[PDB]
Amino acid sequence: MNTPKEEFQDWPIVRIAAHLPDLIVYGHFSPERPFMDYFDGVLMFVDISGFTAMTEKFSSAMYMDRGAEQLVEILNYHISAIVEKVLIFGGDILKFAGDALLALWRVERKQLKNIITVVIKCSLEIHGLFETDIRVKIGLAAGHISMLVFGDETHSHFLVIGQAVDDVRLAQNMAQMNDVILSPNCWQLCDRSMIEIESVPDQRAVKVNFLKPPPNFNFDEFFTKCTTFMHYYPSGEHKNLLRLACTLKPDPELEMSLQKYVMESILKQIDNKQLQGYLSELRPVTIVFVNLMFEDQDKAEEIGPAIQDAYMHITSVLKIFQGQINKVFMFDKGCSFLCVFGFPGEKVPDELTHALECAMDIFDFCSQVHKIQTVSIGVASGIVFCGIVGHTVRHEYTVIGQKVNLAARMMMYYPGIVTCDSVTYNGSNLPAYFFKELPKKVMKGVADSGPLYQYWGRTEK
Amino acid sequence: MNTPKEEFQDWPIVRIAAHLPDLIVYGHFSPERPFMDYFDGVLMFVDISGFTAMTEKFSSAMYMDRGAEQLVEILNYHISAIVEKVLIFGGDILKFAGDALLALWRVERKQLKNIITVVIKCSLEIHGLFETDIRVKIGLAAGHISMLVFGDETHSHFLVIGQAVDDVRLAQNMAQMNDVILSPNCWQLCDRSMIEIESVPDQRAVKVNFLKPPPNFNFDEFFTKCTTFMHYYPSGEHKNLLRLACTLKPDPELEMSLQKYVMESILKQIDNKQLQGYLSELRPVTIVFVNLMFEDQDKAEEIGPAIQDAYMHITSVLKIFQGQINKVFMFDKGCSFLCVFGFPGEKVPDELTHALECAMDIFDFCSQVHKIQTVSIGVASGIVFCGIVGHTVRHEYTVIGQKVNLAARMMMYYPGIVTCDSVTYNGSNLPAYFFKELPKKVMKGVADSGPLYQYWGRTEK
Amino acid sequence: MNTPKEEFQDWPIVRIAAHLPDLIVYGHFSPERPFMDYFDGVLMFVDISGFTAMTEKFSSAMYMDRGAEQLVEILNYHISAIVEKVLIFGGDILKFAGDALLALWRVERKQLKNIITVVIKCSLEIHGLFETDIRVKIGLAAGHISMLVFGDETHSHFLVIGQAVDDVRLAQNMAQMNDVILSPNCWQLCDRSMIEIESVPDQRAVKVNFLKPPPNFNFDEFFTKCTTFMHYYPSGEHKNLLRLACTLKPDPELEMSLQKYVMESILKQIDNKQLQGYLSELRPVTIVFVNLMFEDQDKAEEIGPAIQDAYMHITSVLKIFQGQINKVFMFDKGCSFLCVFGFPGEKVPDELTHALECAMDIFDFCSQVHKIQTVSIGVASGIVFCGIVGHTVRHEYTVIGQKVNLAARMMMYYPGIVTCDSVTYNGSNLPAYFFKELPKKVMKGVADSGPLYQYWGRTEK
Repeated sequence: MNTPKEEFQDWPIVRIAAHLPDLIVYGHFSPERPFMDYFDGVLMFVDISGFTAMTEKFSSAMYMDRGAEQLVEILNYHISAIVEKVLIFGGDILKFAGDALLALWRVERKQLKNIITVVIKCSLEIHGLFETDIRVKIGLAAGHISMLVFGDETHSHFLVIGQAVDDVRLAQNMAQMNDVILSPNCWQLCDRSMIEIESVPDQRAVKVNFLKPPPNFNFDEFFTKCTTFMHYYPSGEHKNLLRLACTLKPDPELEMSLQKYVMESILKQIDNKQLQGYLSELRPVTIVFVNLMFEDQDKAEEIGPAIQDAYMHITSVLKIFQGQINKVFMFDKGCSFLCVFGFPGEKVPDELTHALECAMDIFDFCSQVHKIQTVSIGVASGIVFCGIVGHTVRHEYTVIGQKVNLAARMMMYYPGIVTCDSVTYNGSNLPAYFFKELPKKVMKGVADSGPLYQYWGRTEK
Repeated sequence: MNTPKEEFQDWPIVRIAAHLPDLIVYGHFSPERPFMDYFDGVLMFVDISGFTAMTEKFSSAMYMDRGAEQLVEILNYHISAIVEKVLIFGGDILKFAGDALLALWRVERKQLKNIITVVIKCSLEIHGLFETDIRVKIGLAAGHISMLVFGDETHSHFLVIGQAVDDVRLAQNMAQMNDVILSPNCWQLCDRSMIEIESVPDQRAVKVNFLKPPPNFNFDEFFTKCTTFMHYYPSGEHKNLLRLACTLKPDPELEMSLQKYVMESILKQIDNKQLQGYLSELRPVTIVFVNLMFEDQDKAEEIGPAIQDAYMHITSVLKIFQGQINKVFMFDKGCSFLCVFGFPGEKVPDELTHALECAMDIFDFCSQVHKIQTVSIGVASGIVFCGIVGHTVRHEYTVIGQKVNLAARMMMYYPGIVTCDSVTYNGSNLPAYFFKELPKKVMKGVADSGPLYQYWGRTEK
Repeated sequence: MNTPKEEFQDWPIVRIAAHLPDLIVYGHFSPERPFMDYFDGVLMFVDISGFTAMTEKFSSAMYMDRGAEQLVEILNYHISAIVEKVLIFGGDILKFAGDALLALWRVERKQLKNIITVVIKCSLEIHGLFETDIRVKIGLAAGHISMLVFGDETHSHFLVIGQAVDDVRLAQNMAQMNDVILSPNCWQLCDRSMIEIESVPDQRAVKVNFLKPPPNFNFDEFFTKCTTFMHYYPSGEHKNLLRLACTLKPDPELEMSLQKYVMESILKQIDNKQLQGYLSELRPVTIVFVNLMFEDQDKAEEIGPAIQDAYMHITSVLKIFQGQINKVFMFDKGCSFLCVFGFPGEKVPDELTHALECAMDIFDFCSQVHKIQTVSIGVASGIVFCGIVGHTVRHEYTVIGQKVNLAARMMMYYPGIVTCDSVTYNGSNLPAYFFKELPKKVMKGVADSGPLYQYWGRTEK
């Protein structure tokens, strides 16, 4: 009697799970919104802005109308290598953005010390991929972490929150290229016998100079011991897979839950109802970047309902014009929604006027939400790269480009108001007294932004 | 000198062969119609109505417009497991329907006894897949079997005919969930030392309680002996494949013959000229279910020409409105054609009026065909699931849904007339005196059908 | 720590490299046009006109509208087997046409003798594939070879030039089916102890009767020695691949260079922005076959600038009507451009008039190019097969059909003028005095061509 080799792991549920971390795939939590949970872990923030800054080169006519295709190819080649390292070291990739990937090792508190060593080693091997002009910067943090899941009956989003999340970003912003920077708490919790550090000026974070373990240390055996505490590390019959999630079987109630995190156009591709290459494009869009600041952004029990309330209103406003939420994340200050008008063939006429009117609606509503202290919205319009970025087994749809960066910086450097770039102002054709021409500010990563404006709105008020 | 590994087995001919049983793939018979052949074998009928009854759940708004995709996924997950069992036990899957899969072990007469044991074991292992609310019922039969191939210059269809075919359906209809029921002849021909049975009330068919072989029996060695009589069991270099048909090489005359069994839209997908997911859908259609009853439905030499003659007329009528024949099979009573109006983007306006006019044309013509004793036609209109169901290596396009079941039951419970449901009656807008409102009958598997009608037609007559 | 198996070799750059020989893939040469280089090698010309002559059979209604699909399938089945032989024997497939594939073993001069033995053996094993009514003819040549790369900023083409290139075609034209014919120089350079030949009447080329090596010869060990001189033979970790090019990694500057050789519609498929089967079709087109004859067609330093100058003008003329250059090659006499009007959904109205006007423009301009001695252009219109022909790892878009052959023969048998077939003449509706009805000539491979015409043009002149 024959025993043919198992073949099928390419079901829709598996394809959906590529777009999500294990935190959600295996999370099994209530469908109640907001949902909050609390745990401990180590975070790795990998700054990949050296890679994503290539968007402007691939906009050149030298690329003969295949810029987007060539960009996604080269970006995924490099980003895949990072993803593989993270996954083989037992991490969970939580999110990708144009500037960063964020990864988590969730563990019981007693094991943080040893897991930090694993994550340091992983970080050093990531840097080793790129020795020899593209490099990364790594921030590490550890401690208490909160998770928030928000959404409605058809859409779900998650965030991780708290001081360790704030810390990993602060650590990464301190790093130079090639550096691994530990948060103050990470340094407090780590195994100091493993590593040599130096101080970072005006900072309690430290830089890892060397991982130099004791004479009898064996990293492979140490790692094996550490896998005891990694719930989903592929093992046994499945030790050849990068993710347990590659083994997921059809389960309609699970797929119902998971698909709510994924854009409809991505699901269309997953269902083989759209060509696999259709979402890789350089296309004109309008970015609406919404930042919500809170009295204390580390307390999920306070900021969770506020985010949910804001999200309900944002989604209703975006619905009217097929705007989408591409990403949500915590910045140093606040919770940010990266909204896009124009992307998977969702491109309405008057995209500009509508974008500004939607921004103002969002600003007005969110300003009155309990516990939201300041709302700031940046609106920028131009060509951006759109595509699924990452590895075959772990990837996400992402938007990358100067105008994304510009809208992000506008909302931080012009807090408390709705701002727009020159493309948006000029194109709207709305009367000029609906705007105010703003002072020019020098902004991180932004080379001449052009004139910027406040959207003051219809009335003098 | 290198020896790279063979790679390509994904030719169009291979893809076509997935939709067909070995009976046809390796059949090499005349292109003359009708064609009849005669042999012996064991039949397995697996009632999968417990699975296909899920259509109505996947029509829920909870499935967010991916009902069809989720349905096909979960159905193929389970049906694939059944298919694998059948194929590894050396069976030939002949046909899939919404309610059933039918499999054949063709063997010389002397080997029926031992092959029945193999098929009993297979049946028990199928039941074992599902221990722990979805289960199957299995009927087995054995004896003489006739094959009929009918069609024209561009399309071919086949059927298996005779008392063993009638028997496997009767056996399956007796079964409860989890049962394996043997036809009277199957029980007469089997190895009684292998099994313990019990009587089925008011029946000469039996239920298998246990397969309990003699103390020195070894099933793997027994099975190996039995493979001597299985012409196409994958073996040798190909013992890792589920089907020999996976090794078919390009052969234009063979492909010409095989493609005649497959719908044009399926061939479009096979030729990579249509997206692989385009045929999975919940779509409104009109089902026209035609039943032809004969004096003796076991005599292929009589019923074959009659079916051919009916088919020629059916196909001409369906052509005018892009109706398709989705399936043909033998019921307990008669030969049934499952016709569909609306499916692979074949969706004409006035689908209802035309469906009724086509049904009446078919009824009138077939009623005058020699040897056709009674014609009955059921017409029902609504949302049905359409998709390729089965395993990667053996699958068929199938239509599943309440309205398919309803049209099937109408043609059996209202014999000798053309009947239609309320959707069809109301929608046609044809004058009401073209119909007769019928008495309500309680029908198998049908919960309130709504008012039913006879299509009396244009004249009082 | 797990070590999952490398997976991804299916990047766009890899897919692009399938359409190109190693001569270009690993060529790294200047982007300056024309570019010429010089080397030595052995050439194999495999006449596959016995296969491509099947186009007319697959135009039959028996093929039910899947002629193109069935043709490409059967052609690629057989052509793949030839490709594999060539590649495992260490050859570089340079180009495919309807009539032939051309392969190269580039080696230092000292190794030509041993490489000829390898190529003879390869040729004999190719013939052995087909023992038992479809066969091939093989011509071999050896000696000095020149390469020319020409094009503009967006498109590149290459050719190999010189007496060995002229010779391999002459050798192939002498061969009967099943023959291996060596050029005079090939016979002069070969290891005569390995083979028995016979004279070819009225020719200094020879026919290989037998490869019969000395008693102690071992071909596998001989071949291993010969791989020392084969730069890109897959080896080591990659000895299971048919081409090193399967291992190419993303490299934007390399991909920029390579994509210039590939048609935009092919790149669309490569980028998963078009269905993989969309380019296999039987479609009406107009072939414009341009032949340029030179005083000496073996001197790249003379004919290179002339070809470049002609190409610049051809491309500008074709641009206006989305005509494409499908292939360029050296014939016995001259450099030929196979141009096509109508193919990857590039199908303009008045295709005929425009084709004739473009031909005349080309003729007039090229006639005045320095060093071009005679220009001849054949214009023929009808159904032709279009598709990607070859192996998964090495294939090219190709056009095949009677009208391609007819346009090719018209340009050779009616030199110095623009000629057209009856379809083109009749269809153009241009006044009849723009043409001259020509004498009928009996042409190779052409069975009744119908009336042929010269396009004299608008004025008596």
